[PDB]
Amino acid sequence: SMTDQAFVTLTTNDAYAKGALVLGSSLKQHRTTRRLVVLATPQVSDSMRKVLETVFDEVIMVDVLDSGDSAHLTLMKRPELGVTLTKLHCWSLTQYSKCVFMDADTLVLANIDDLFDREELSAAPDPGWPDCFNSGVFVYQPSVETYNQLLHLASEQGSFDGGDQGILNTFFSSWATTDIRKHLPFIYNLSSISIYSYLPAFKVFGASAKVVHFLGRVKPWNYTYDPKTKSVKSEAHDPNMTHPEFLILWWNIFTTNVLPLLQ
Amino acid sequence: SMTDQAFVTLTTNDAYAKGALVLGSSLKQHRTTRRLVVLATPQVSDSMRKVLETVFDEVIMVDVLDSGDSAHLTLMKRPELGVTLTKLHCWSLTQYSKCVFMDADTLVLANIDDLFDREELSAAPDPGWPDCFNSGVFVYQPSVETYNQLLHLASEQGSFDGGDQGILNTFFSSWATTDIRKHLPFIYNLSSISIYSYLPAFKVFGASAKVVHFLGRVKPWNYTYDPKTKSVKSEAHDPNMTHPEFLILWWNIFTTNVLPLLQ
Ligand SMILES: *[C@H]1O[C@H](CO)[C@@H](O[C@H]2O[C@H](CO)[C@@H](O[C@H]3O[C@H](CO)[C@@H](O[C@H]4O[C@H](CO)[C@@H](O)[C@H](O)[C@H]4O)[C@H](O)[C@H]3O)[C@H](O)[C@H]2O)[C@H](O)[C@H]1O
Ligand SMILES: *[C@H]1O[C@H](CO)[C@@H](O[C@H]2O[C@H](CO)[C@@H](O[C@H]3O[C@H](CO)[C@@H](O[C@H]4O[C@H](CO)[C@@H](O)[C@H](O)[C@H]4O)[C@H](O)[C@H]3O)[C@H](O)[C@H]2O)[C@H](O)[C@H]1O
Ligand SMILES: O=c1ccn([C@@H]2O[C@H](COP(=O)(O)OP(=O)(O)O)[C@@H](O)[C@H]2O)c(=O)[nH]1
Ligand SMILES: O=c1ccn([C@@H]2O[C@H](COP(=O)(O)OP(=O)(O)O)[C@@H](O)[C@H]2O)c(=O)[nH]1
Ligand SMILES: [Mn+2]
Ligand SMILES: [Mn+2]
Repeated sequence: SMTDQAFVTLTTNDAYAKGALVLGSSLKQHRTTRRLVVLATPQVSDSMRKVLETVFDEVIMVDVLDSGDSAHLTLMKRPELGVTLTKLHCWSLTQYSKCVFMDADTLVLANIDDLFDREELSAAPDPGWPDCFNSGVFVYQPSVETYNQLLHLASEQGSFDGGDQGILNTFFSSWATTDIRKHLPFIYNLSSISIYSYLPAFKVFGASAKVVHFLGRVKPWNYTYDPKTKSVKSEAHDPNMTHPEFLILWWNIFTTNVLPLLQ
Repeated sequence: SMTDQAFVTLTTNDAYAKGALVLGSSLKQHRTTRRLVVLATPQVSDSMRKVLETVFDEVIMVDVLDSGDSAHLTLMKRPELGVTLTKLHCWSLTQYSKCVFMDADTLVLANIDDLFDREELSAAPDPGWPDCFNSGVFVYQPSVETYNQLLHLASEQGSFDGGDQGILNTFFSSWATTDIRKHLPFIYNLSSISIYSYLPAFKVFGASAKVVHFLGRVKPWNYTYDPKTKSVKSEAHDPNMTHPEFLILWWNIFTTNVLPLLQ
């Protein structure tokens, strides 16, 4: 139990808000004892903000922070991710002593309140460059000092990837080489890249997954789902469908717990 | 150092021998002070063994160890990797107190003799599942005990991937959670996936690469190289041509340093 600790997510629009709602629903499903917070920006509709208030204990309105870094963003073919600097506001939440930030395209599969035993900055490795942590799940300590240091670093130097992950890795640069306890097990941030790349590892380690991360351009809410049979249509060359269990769980939670609040 | 430590590689045939020759040449180029050893099996031709003897300090003939694990191997679409259990013979080399095993599809870009400061088992994370180490570059201590333990585990339980990496990760299972000094920086084993997946990270960290690993089915020696222009032909869908400088370096060393030894 912890009144002064929270899970925190971010949505800048109504599309990612569907993700945030499924994430928050999943944290409730697995009996979290912590608070649930969502950072939301003005593009989130008034009606959607009210729906977010049913799942989250706090809906906190913040300003969009945008890197404007088209060079690095287009490099990744993710031109829309400049607005992920808005994550930095999570450090302003000094009403909490410790928080876990989770991307709105994540989904909880088991209680993960034991993340609160960790200290800032604890994160899992990124499969794309595993000496960087993935910033979709991380344990941090709100601080007006750290907040301002990060804003300043972002303003002066920007981010090596145009989003929050580059700047967070640069700021928390000791991660790869210092304090193995700050390496969250990969099962706390299992990104589908690893769901499909080294299938033997998934086969032996994947059932222990605590959090799945639907990293990449096509998000769960972009699929066509049939609730009668519980199937999605898959583009003839779609990776996420290696182990579609996770996407179907996303859609079952959305269909049962969230969609009826929206339409 | 001089006499009692070694880099060790493996080739079961004359194709991967071209890899071992380029690797060994690269280790000499960057002025290693350690011994160079290659494990070779009977499929390696007599003429190729003689060429290997011009680059390596010793060619050690060993028996092929084959998992026969079609199920796990076909699952990775690498049905030929059952013979990678032959790597386990590296622990039999008790003429050395400490060694670095390197896959025959690796290439050294800088002196990496400081690896001998590390202790068994030190290895870099695997991008496919980064709580596993990649077994293409690892620091180990030869031991008749460890050798026999590994052979026995392979005989009785096999490997989760049908190759050496699964069994090595299973045996050395503390790697992800214990002793951060046994995490080699990813620059000591910079593999394919990561050269093309998270391009911004390569752009800021890739210049520091010490070892490139041509992981995957298409090996450098399977490309068609034109020495006049210094280009390769690529199949229109080849991700590893995003940053082709490593492949061309491989071919430059092959063409300039290895080819004269094959006369
Ligand atoms: C298999 O599927 C995937 C998705 O189509 C493909 O993977 C490629 O595309 C991903 C980008 O969509 C790459 O992931 C890298 O880049 C991401 C950002 O674009 C990283 O995401 C992280 O960083 C952002 C921005 O700073 C943060 O806001 C996020 O919270 C955080 O997750 C990701 O870590 C990084 O690895 C991937 O490398 C590409 O390979 C692949 O092509 C398909 O075959
Ligand atoms: C981009 O190209 C890459 C090629 O690198 C594609 O990657 C896929 O295919 C790889 C295998 O060819 C996958 O790598 C995984 O499996 C390898 C074995 O097949 C692993 O290699 C390691 O294990 C072997 C066997 O035990 C050892 O002998 C080796 O020394 C060791 O390197 C590798 O670690 C593991 O990640 C990759 O994950 C696949 O995604 C990719 O599809 C293209 O898009
Ligand atoms: O237009 C956007 C893009 C991103 N996000 C937030 O930023 C996070 C990181 O982006 P995303 O998960 O798309 O990046 P990926 O993990 O695919 O690299 C999302 O999960 C959301 O919380 C957002 O609110 N609006
Ligand atoms: O037919 C083979 C296949 C593999 N190897 C050896 O085993 C290593 C691992 O195989 P590979 O590098 O092809 O696996 P990858 O790194 O691509 O997954 C090689 O580098 C070689 O040293 C070999 O000698 N003969
Ligand atoms: Mn994400
Ligand atoms: Mn290899």
